[PDB]
Amino acid sequence: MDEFEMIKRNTSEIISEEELREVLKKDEKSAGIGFEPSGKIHLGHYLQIKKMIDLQNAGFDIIIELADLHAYLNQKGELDEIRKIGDYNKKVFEAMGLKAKYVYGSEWMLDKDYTLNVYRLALKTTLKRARRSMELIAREDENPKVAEVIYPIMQVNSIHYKGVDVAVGGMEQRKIHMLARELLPKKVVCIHNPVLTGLDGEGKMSSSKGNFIAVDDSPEEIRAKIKKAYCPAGVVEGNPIMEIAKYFLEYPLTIKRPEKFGGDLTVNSYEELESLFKNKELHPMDLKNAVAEELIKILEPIRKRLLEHH
Amino acid sequence: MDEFEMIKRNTSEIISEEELREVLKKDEKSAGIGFEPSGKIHLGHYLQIKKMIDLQNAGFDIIIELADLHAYLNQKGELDEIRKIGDYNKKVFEAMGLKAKYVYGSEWMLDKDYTLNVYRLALKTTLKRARRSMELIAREDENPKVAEVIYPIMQVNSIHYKGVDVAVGGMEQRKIHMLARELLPKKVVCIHNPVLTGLDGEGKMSSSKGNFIAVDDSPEEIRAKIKKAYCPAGVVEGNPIMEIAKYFLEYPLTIKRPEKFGGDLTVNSYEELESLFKNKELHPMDLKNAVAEELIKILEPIRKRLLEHH
Ligand SMILES: N[C@@H](Cc1ccc(NC(=O)[C@H]2CC/C=C/CCC2)cc1)C(=O)O
Ligand SMILES: N[C@@H](Cc1ccc(NC(=O)[C@H]2CC/C=C/CCC2)cc1)C(=O)O
Repeated sequence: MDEFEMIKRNTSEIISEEELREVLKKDEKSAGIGFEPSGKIHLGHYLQIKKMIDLQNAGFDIIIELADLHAYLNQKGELDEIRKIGDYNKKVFEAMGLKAKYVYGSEWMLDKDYTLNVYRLALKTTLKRARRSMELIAREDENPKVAEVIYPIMQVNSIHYKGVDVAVGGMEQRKIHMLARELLPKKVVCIHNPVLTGLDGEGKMSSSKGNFIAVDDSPEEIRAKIKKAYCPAGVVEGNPIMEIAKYFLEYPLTIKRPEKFGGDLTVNSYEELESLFKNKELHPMDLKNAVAEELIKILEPIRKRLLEHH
Repeated sequence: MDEFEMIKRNTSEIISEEELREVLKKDEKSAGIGFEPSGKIHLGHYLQIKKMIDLQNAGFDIIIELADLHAYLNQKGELDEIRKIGDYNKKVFEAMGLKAKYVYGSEWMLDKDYTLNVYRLALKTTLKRARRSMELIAREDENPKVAEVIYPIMQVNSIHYKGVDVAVGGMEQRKIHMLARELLPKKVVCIHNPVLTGLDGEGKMSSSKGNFIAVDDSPEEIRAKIKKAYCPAGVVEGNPIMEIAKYFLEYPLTIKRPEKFGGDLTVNSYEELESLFKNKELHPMDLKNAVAEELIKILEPIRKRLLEHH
């Protein structure tokens, strides 16, 4: 793999590939991603941080926004409490192996120049357009607030105000990214990561839906969560156990199982694992056993770094 | 009339009368009103400035916001052009006899504290509530912008940020004023003036609908506008000529007409004029003749002050 293929690996879409090839030529190039401070950091965050590490290995200067005002507008609580949670997320991100520039959005979202462009962008953004970009982001509210439509123009304005070359995020951010590419004079290259399925197979993995694996979960907690996880035999779509093996596990992958069930099975790639699973040649119980133990080894250095603080 | 009755004269509603009686007791008390800069100042503006003069005579410190950012959000053009029009409106307001503190909204709408409370108010204002408050204010747009819902929270935030005791405006501002009384810790006393009917009787008098009488219109232009004005005999509702006589003319009012049509008619009050008009005892042509000539005498000092600048 070259540097472009390393960045494209395990992404849902790149907007666009030709524009990304331009950015890779530059000596200096920045990539940014924002997270609303979350009480628990799960594999969804780890997947995005792993992609930010790929960009860092490719010569990108990484910037991480601890989006305190975004979480405040999205009804996550008060600013002072949101900020201390964001400081906890920074420690977890650094424990993941990401050395970057962690900044709070409120450090620039109150500048007069930034605020003035918020009003300019509001003139160019329709209410229907702004609401459509927040369908997969806005916190559930039977009575949507004006803050829901201010949210997307704040994220577009930050991209313009700070001038990153590449913006990274889940597929739920694509409509906001499509709006930034239409309204801003400099088009930002967008890298969109897949949205992990919840452990119960119903919806996406969310910190507020209790269907996630936290990066600092104990080994016994990981084994129990995977044991109860949705993993129908032969079904790869919507299977969170297969997603974990595709996006986090390293290959070759040695699957250990008793001799009475076929003996240990070595798989050199995820495409080989998917083939063994579609035609029921690998049982979900054996898949869950290997995925749980390998994921525990993956997250052990992260949980250890966090346990050392106590 | 006492000071309360002087303020209540020719107003549509006061929210509330008991709260206004509290404010009148204070030595210091401020009243504010905002205008989006308009290329032409008509009787609708004069009606509100006359009410601000009443408050000034009652001991109020008057503040006038040349709402440049409001007009910018409401699609009135660019900021630099909007500001020079606002400076022209200040000259017209001063020519009307109002000596007050004329301030541009952008002088405080970019402060970090003001902007921060805009986001707080956005958390408490629903999109349906904000859109309902802008139905009679927002510029016609088949594709409403996010700026339409930012507009009402900017006006509510200014009331809180600058701390006026009384807010004045037309009846179209009542929903925004109702929102400010719900969300702000200090409830502002709201004085709402009637909305003048257009000269054609279709809709309200607007600077963009060409159904207005400008305060600096020439006498011949005033006579022609009134001659073509909607003024059905016996109909008082929606009659702009009767509105002008009620809100601008002084009484007793001597109506001059030929002897062959009843001779000159002296009316001591508008209620007497309305009685003579409902039962066709005063012809619309004679009403238009007297209203035009008296309105010309009313606006002569204003047009003269403006003509002297040339
Ligand atoms: N909307 C997202 C949250 C989010 C996503 C992105 C942003 N921030 C950004 O887009 C930043 C990122 C770091 C770079 C800063 C310079 C400019 C852009 C803020 C919040 C979600 O739903 O998780
Ligand atoms: N929405 C109105 C325009 C408008 C109305 C009011 C305001 N401003 C105000 O409410 C100001 C007025 C002067 C006092 C300033 C201190 C605080 C309040 C700004 C714009 C319309 O449609 O004409």
